[PDB]
Amino acid sequence: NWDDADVKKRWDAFTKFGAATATEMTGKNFDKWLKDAGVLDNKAITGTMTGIAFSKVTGPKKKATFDETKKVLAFVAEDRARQSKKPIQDELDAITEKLAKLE
Repeated sequence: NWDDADVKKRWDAFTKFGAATATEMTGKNFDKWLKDAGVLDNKAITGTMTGIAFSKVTGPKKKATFDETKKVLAFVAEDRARQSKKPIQDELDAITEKLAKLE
């Protein structure tokens, strides 16, 4: 459960410390964070937005850091949010709000 403040804490940490290779999570593990959350299903969602997101944010298969992470989360949220509603922030708040109770 990423708390309101905790979300900022865990995100911010990446920039403050520069946690590239310091508790790094493989692309598989980050992909897990996405698919298990229900945001990036990779089932009905586009391959365009999702694939290019990873290809842009991380590059290799290992991981990245804060900026790259906020990029991809935005791209994934934007995927379906922007099609119907358009504002990406709406679905990000939704994601954050969903996973708040979705453990």
